[PDB]
Amino acid sequence: VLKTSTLIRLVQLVVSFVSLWLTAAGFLHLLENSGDPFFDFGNAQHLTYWECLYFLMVTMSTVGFGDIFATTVLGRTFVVIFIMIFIGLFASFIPEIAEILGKRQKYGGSYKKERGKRHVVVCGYITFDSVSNFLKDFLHKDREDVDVEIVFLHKGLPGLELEGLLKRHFTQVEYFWGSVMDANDLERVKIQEADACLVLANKYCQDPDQEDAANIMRVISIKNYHSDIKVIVQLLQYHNKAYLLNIPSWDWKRGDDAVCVAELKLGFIAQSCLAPGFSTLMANLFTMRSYKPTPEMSQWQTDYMRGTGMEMYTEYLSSAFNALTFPEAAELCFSKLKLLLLAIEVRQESTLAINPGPKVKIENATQGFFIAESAEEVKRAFYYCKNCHANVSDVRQIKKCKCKFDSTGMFHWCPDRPLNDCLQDRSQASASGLRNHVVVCLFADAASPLIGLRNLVMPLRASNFHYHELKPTIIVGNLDYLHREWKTLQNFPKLSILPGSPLNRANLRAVNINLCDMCVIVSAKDRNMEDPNLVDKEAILCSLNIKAMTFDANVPLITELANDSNVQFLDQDDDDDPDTELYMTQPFACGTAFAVSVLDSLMSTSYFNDNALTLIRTLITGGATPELEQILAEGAGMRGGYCSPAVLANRDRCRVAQISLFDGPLAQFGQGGHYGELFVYALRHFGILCIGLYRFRDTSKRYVITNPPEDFPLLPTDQVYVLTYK
Amino acid sequence: QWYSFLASSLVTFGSGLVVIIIYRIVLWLCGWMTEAKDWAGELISGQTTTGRILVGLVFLLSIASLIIYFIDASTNSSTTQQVDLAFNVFFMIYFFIRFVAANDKLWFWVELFSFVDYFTIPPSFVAIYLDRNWLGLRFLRALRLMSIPDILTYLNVLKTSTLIRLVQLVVSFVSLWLTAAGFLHLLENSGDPFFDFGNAQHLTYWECLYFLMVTMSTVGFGDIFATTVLGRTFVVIFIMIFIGLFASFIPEIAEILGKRQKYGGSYKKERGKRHVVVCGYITFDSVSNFLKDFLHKDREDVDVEIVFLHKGLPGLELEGLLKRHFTQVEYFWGSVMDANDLERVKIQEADACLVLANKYCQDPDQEDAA
Repeated sequence: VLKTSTLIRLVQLVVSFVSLWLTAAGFLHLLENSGDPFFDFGNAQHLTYWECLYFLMVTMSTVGFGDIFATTVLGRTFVVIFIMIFIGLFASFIPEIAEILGKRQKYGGSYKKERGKRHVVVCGYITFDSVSNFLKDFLHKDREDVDVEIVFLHKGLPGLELEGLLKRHFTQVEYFWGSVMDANDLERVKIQEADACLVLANKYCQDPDQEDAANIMRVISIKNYHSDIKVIVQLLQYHNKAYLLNIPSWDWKRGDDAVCVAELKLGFIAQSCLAPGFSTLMANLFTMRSYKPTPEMSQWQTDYMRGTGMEMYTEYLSSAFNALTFPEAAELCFSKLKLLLLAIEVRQESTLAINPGPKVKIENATQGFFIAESAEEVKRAFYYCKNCHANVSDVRQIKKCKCKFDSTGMFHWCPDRPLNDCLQDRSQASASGLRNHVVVCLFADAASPLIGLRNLVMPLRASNFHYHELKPTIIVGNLDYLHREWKTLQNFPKLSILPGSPLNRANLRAVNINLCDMCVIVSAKDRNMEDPNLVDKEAILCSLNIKAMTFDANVPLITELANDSNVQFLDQDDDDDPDTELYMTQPFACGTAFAVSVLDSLMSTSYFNDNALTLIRTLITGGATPELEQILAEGAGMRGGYCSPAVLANRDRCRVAQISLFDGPLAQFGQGGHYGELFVYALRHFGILCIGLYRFRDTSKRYVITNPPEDFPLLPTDQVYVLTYK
Repeated sequence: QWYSFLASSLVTFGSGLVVIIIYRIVLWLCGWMTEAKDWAGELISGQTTTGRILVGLVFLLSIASLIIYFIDASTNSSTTQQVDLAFNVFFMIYFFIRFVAANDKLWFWVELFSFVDYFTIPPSFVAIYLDRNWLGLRFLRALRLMSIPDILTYLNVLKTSTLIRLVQLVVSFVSLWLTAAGFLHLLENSGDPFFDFGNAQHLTYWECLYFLMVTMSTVGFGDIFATTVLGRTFVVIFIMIFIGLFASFIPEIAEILGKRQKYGGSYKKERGKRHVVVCGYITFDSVSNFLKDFLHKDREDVDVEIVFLHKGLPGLELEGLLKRHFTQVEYFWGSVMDANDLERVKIQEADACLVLANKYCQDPDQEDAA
C-alpha cells in the first residue's frame, strides 16, 4: 500500500507518537494514583487514564494550562524527564518531517473538462517573455468568440513573474507539471478529446538544430499518442521543415502547420526592401489590434489606428459572382459592398491565387479573401443578389436571404561559386559604381549561430523581376561567420560580401549608403542571456551612427529588435510615453523598426484562421512551393536548368510594389481626388489592385494606412501599396 | 434544544441522499430537461455580470446572519428571527440552481457549503414553527467569508502573487477561529450525555475566543478552562489540528514576507537643495574613492546630496559605508532604462548625472556600449 520513500517515513513517525503518548499516560496513571514510598503513601490523587492524556498533551504542546497537575514527587520527576525527552526527541525529527511535507510537486493532477468546452495545449519553451506575447493575441478583449481554455504543460516549475500572470488570467488558463513524452502526462490532459496542440520554441539559442530536433521529437510523441490531431510548430531553420514530412501521420491538408522563424523574420524585412513599410502593414493586418480613437491624438495617429483594426477574414461568395472575372468581382465588392478582395481559392488539389488576371473565372462556392473592419461586415458578401440588392444607399440594410533559373522556375540561379569571386576590399567596392541597392549590417562572431540569410536574399531574387531590375545586395560582417552561410548563398546573382564590422564608417562610405534602397541591420549574437534591456545596444548604436553620419540623415533603415521596449531609443522626436504600447509608437508606424515578438502572435492566427499562414507566405517569399522543401531536403542544393516554356510561364504572378502620385497617369487624382476613384480607374484599365496608402507625416518619415474608406483625400506627395501583374 | 432542532437538520440530509441513490440504481442495473440546466450554468458562472451580482449578494447576505448571532449569543418569534429566515430562502433556491447546474449529485450533496445549508437553514424554519429560539450553528456562515479573495482578484485590487496568497490565509485564520469558538460555545454550555447533563459551565461567545486564542498561541494561562469531557477532547483535537495546520503554512508565509525589495520608493527633495545621480558600476572600491573627493571635509560648498541608482542589492561592506555617510547619500533599487525608475528620482528637477564604469573588464568595448 505504501511504496514511495516519503509516505513510508511519514507513516513510521505516526505510530511512534501515539504509542509513546499512550504508554506515558499509563506510567503517570501508575505513579499519580499510587503515591510514593518516601512520604509512605500519604498523598495519592486519583486520575483516570482518559484524563491523564489531557495533562500530557498540554505539557507536550508547551501550552501549560495548570488545570490538572502532579502533586506527587515521583510524578513531577517523570514530567520533567518527559519534557526533557520530548523536546530533544521531537525537535530532531521535525527537519526530517519538513523534508517529507516540503518536498512535493506543487502543481499536478489532471484537467477537468466541462461539457461542450474546447481547450488547446501548449508545449516546449514556456517562459514569461514567450507567453506574455502569446496570451495577449489569444485572449484579446476585442474578440467575439468562445473563451477556449489554454492548457500549459511544462516540465519545470514556473517563475515568480509568470506565476502571477497565470493567476491573473485565472478563468481562461490552467497549468500542469509534466512533459509531453510520457503517456501518463498526455492522458491526464485528455488530448484525444482536446481540439489542438502548439509547440513554442526557444528563438534565441546556441544550437538551433538541436533545439528543433527536440520540438520535432515532441510532435512525434504527440502524433504517436493520437494521429488525428491538429499540431502547430515553431522551428528556427527553414531546412528542418523536411523532418516533419518524414512523420507518416503528418497531414498539412488536415490542419497541421509549421511556423518558421527565419523564413518569416527576414521575409518581412525582405519585402520592406522592395516596398518600404510593408512589414508594418502585414504585422498590423494579421495580428489583433485595439481601435480606440481618443481626443488627445493628432490626425495622423487617428487614421493609423483605423487601419490596424482591419484584419483578415474569409467566407464563401454569393451566386451573383458566377462566371465573372476577378477585376469585375472586386468592383462590386468595393463600390456597393465596401470591401476589399485579395484572392480566391481556385479548384483543380485546390490552390490559392492573389489577384489573378481576367482569364480566370469564378465557379460555385469559392472561398473569398477579404480585409475589413470586422467579420460581421464580411457576411454581406454571402447575402447578395443582382436583381434584389441593386439600388441600396445604406449598406447596413443588406441582410436578406430570400432573394538562369531554378528547377521549379521561381527564382534566379547561378553556378557554384567560391567565396573569393564575390569578396571585395574597400577600394573595389568604391570603384564599382553601386547605386540603388540593398545593404545588410550583420553583427556576428565566428562561433555564432546561423540566421539563414538565404531567406532574406531568396525573395529579392524572384523570377517576377527581370535580370536588370534585381537589386544587388551588399552584406557587411565577419568572414568566419559568412563562410558557413556561403553554401546556401553561393547560387544567387549579384551578391557582394565585404569583410569587417559595420561600425567602421570607411566600410559604409565605400559601400555607399548615400545611394541606397534599404539598409538592413541584423544581429546574430547570444542575446537574452545576460541582460534584459541592454540587448540591442549594437543595433541601436548602428542606426544612430548612420543617421548622424553626413557626406557631400535621410536614409532608409530597418532594425531587428529582440526586446520591444528598446524601440524607445531610436528616434529623436519622441512625443510618446514609456507606458505606450508598441504598435502606436512612431517608428513602428514608419517601418524603421521591427520586432521578433510578432512571430509568436502569428501562432494564434494560424490556429483560428486555417488559411492565414498560407496567405502570408505567398505574399512574403514570392513563390515558396512545397516542391522546394523536398528538393532542398536532398542536400544537393538549388538545382539549375534553363527550363521549358511550360515551367517559365509560372513566373507571371503577382508581386508587392509601391507607386507614388507625383508623376504618371494616376497623378491627375493626386491634386485633390479620392481613394475610391483611384481604385476603380486602376483596376479596369491597368489591372492593378491597391491595398493601402503611405503618407508623409506633415505638411522624411512616412506613416501607414491599410485600406482607407472611399471618401478620403489624396495629397500629391503620397505613396500607395500595390499588387502588380507584370 | 440539543436534539429537537438538530434532528430536523438531519432529515434534509438523510432523506435527500435516498432520492439520488435510488435514482442512480435505475441507471446502474438497466424546456424542462436541459433548458433550465444550461441557463442555471449561464446564470451562476462568474464571467457573467449576473453571476458576479448573485454571488455578491451571497457574500453580503451570509454575513447578515452572522451579525445576528453575535447579538443573540451575547444577550443570553422576534423581529430578528424573521429577517434571518428571509436570507435562508434565498440560500435554498440558490442551492437548487447549483444542484441543477452542476453535473455531480452524490459528490455535490457532500460538499463544504452544502453541509452549511443542511445544519443552518432547517432549524431557523423550525424556530419560528415551534416559536422557541435556539442559537444553533449560525456561526458556520463565517465560512462564506472565504470568497473575499475571489471578489478582489476579479475586481483587480489584488494583482501580484504575494498579495493574493497573503490575503487568502488572512480569512481562513479568522473563520476557523470564529467557528471553533461557537463549537466550544455549544459543548461547554450544554454539558454531556455521559454524565447526563450534570456539569455545564456557562461561557459567552466573546469570552470563548479568549480561551481559544491563548491555547492557539501556546501561552497557557489557566484562567478559563474546559471542565467538560466533550470540551477537553475538542481542545486536544484543536491543538493537534492547529500545530499541524499552522506550521505547514509558515514556510509559505515566510516566502511572501521575506521575498521583497529591500530598498525602493522615491527621492524626497527639499526646497532649494541640489542633488546628483550616479549610475553603472557601483561597488565598494569605486564608490569609496568617489565619496572622499566629493564629500571632503576641507570644502566650503553646499552638501549636494548624492543619489546612487544601481539595479542589484549592495554588499555588506558598502551597506555600512552608505549608512555611515547618512545625511549626504541616498540609495535606490533600480536601473536607468525604465522611465518609472527615472521619474521617482526626479532627474528633470535634479542638477547632474554621472556614469561610473568598470575599469577592469574582459570585454571593454561591450562595457562602453552599455
